[PDB]
Amino acid sequence: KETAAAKFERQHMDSSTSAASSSNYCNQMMKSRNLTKDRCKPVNTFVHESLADVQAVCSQKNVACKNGQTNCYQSYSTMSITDCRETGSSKYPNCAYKTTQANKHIIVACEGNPYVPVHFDASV
Repeated sequence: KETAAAKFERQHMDSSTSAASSSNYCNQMMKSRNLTKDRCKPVNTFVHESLADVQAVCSQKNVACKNGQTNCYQSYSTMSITDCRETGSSKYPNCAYKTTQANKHIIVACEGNPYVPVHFDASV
C-alpha cells in the first residue's frame, strides 16, 4: 500500500514540464501514473511546480475542504496546472482524457509530520 503523501505525489505532481506538452498529455500521464489500471479515474489534476512549492501550500491560506474538513490550504499564488477529464469515447480499459491547461490557485488537504499534501481538493 501507498502512503497518503506518496499517492499525492504520484497522482498530482509533474515538475518535469512547465505545462502540458500536447493535447495527448492527459492520455499519456493518466496511464503512466497508474490511474487507468482498475478503472478510468474520471478527473485528475497535475501540478507543474516544484514539489517544494506544492508542499509549501500546507503553510499558506487555511480554507475549508469541499467536504467541510478544516485541513485544506489554498496557494497564495497561482500555479501552472493541467486538468485531465474523461471524455466521450472513453470506456475502460480504453480510457480517453481531455487535457486542459491552466494557471490557478490550488487547494490541497494536508496531514502528518511533516505536514504535506495528501489530497487535491480543487483549483481556483
